[PDB]
Order: sequence, then C-alpha cells, then structure tokens
Amino acid sequence: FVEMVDNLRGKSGQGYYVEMTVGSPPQTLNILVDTGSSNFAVGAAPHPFLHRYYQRQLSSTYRDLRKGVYVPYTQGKWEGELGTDLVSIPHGPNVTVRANIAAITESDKFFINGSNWEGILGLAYAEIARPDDSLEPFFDSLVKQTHVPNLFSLQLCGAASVGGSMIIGGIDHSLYTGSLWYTPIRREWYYEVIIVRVEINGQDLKMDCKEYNYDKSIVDSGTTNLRLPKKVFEAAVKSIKAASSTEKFPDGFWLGEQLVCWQAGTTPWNIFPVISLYLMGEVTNQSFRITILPQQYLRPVEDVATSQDDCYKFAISQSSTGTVMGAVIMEGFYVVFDRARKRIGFAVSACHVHDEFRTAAVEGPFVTLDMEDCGYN
Ligand SMILES: Nc1ncccc1NCc1cc(-c2ccc3cc[nH]c3c2)ccc1OCc1ccccn1
Repeated sequence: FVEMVDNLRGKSGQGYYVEMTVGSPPQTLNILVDTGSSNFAVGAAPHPFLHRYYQRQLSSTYRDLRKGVYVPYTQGKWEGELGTDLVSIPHGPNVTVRANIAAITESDKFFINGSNWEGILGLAYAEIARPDDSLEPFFDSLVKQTHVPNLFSLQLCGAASVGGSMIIGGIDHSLYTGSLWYTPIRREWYYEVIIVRVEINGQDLKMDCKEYNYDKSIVDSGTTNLRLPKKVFEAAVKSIKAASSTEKFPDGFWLGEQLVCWQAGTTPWNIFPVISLYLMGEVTNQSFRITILPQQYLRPVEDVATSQDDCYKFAISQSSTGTVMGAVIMEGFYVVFDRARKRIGFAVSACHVHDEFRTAAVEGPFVTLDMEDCGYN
C-alpha cells in the first residue's frame, strides 16, 4: 500500500483532495475526499475558480444518463447532468471502473476561490445519494466491479499545505501506533456512530447521552470542525471556558465570530483542556475513547490579511444536524471505514500534531451501560 501513502493534499480549512482520472483518454482532476456525502460530482464547465474541469466531449467512454441533479444547501447549490464514464485513481488501486459522474454545470458558493480541487468524491452510502439511492456511489461501483476489498482508510495530517493518505482496499500499519478500536456503523447512510460519553479534561458533561447523538453523530472528512449539538455545545464550551479561566476571551471567539491571537511561539496549549469522546464499542456494555488536543480544535489562521502573528480559530461549533466529527477529530487518528464489517476503527495517527506534554489517544475497554439508549430514533 506504499503507492497510496501521501496521495492526499490540501490547504487548511479547504479539505483534502486526491488525484483522479475520468474519461478516455484520462482527464486528471483533483477531487475533494468527502465521507459525509455520496455523490461523485465534478466541475464540467469553465467556472473562473477552477484549474480544470471535465470535458465530456473529449471522452469516447462517456455515456449520458439524460437526467439532471439539483443539489441545494443553505448558503448555495450545485447542479449537473448525470452520466457514467471510466474512472481511475493514479495513486490508488491499479484498476479502472465505470462510475456515475455528476457533471457540474452551475453552482453557488460550492467551489473555493484559490483552491486546487474541481470535484467531490462522496464516500458515504446510496441512501443519501442525490437525486436518490438508485444512483450507485463510486465506492460501491469500485467494489462491485473489482476485487478491491470493501474498506478504505484515511490519515489526514494537517501539516499552508496539509497532506495525508487515503488507503483504498486496506489498512497500512505504518500510518498508526497502538491498536485500532472499532465502533459500529449504526446505519449505512452517513457514517453514523454513537457517542456514549463526553469528557473535558477528564471531567464528564453528565448529560443524557442521547443529546450527544441528536439527531445524528457522523464521521465527516468534508467538514473542518468538531460540530456538537447546541445543548452539548453550550455545555462543552461552558466547561472548556471554565477549564480555561487562566486567560479571558470574547464570547464571539467561542462562537467562531472572531479569532484569538498570541505572539509567535507563545500559544498556551496547556490552559486548554483535552476533549474525550467515548464511542460505542463492538461489545455489549463496552466502549472506548478518543482524546484530542487543543492543537486539533484551535486551528491556525495565518490566512488573516490584517495581521502577522499566531492567530487561531475555535474549531468547535454548534450544529442543527447532529455531531460531526470533522477534520478536528480525524487529524488525531488513523480512521478505518470498514464497510465489510459495518464499523469504523480509530487508532492514534503516526502523523498527528502534539506537544511534549500531552498526546492524542485511543483507549479501551471501558464499561458503559445503556449505550443503545444514546442513539436517536
Ligand atoms: N461532508 C458534508 N457534510 C455536511 C454537509 C454536506 C457535506 N458534503 C456535501 C457538500 C460539501 C460542500 C463543501 C464545499 C467546500 C468544502 C471545502 C472543504 N469541505 C467542503 C465541503 C458544500 C456543500 C455540500 O452540500 C452539497 C452536496 C450535497 C450532497 C452531495 C454533494 N454535495
């Protein structure tokens, strides 16, 4: 699996992309890796933000499905024309599959100005595919047409340029330390999991655990932040705020409405607490926990044109859509999307960013009762 190591690039807050080829002869595109959606969709027109786009006219293996897709979201949208064509991943398995492609022909606040990707690879399940679950997702097609085993894994490193590895069809042991711990995929739509307990600096929030998963908890490489349900967020921040009394900050900061700054090399990591999420284990009444550092949830914004020092953003935020374990979580861990066994494994990432004092951890087993009551129905 050494061919796939380091096959992911990106810029902070702009996601992780992999090189892909579409059509015959192959057209190289950089494609956002997204475990929180299930469409393979590529820019297919000269939007001014795009370095490159899919030119169906140049492809002998293109086939129109003569159906459109309209994909609205709160701040924007994309739409496109459905088709299929031959797809390959240069630094992935040595195969070529016929996949669905949404050729993107109009969009609003989708593509990022200054980014180096031109499409999105939705790695989640058909249930949430658009326009409906009849549109076979890429990975489903990959597995159905090849002998590539039904799993993939992600090491998102986050260092400006981030990097990482998407290991398709397996697991690379060099990408992590200690052991993998698995949590069940509750339902195959998003990569949905159940959080059974939350601690900040070891002290737990003492919240009905159903609040942690109202109405979903998901693993999502397409989101930057740790997103927590409102009631869990206010509780989490309240405790994070108290753990961090040594120094004071505006309320806007905790709402990601402002950023905070220190002098270069003078950021006080240790005034900020670790965050622990306990996940439902593979066995009745058994859990494990993952622990992240502030280096994960205070993410550096050097991007500031109106400043020149160590400024960071608070990378935890409220959500109406449930818990989202985004890059804030995923950058601590090697993450194994074990589709064959309906489970996600977490291990400590060989590449995560830590100090000499504290470290990202994956620990078990723990005893936690009533773990299925934590799930929202
Ligand atoms: N991963 C994820 N999580 C929550 C909601 C949506 C989602 N993925 C889809 C997505 C991604 C971006 C997005 C744009 C830019 C960047 C940069 C880093 N991450 C993103 C995500 C913008 C909109 C969006 O919704 C439209 C959609 C729906 C279904 C299938 C495909 N698309």
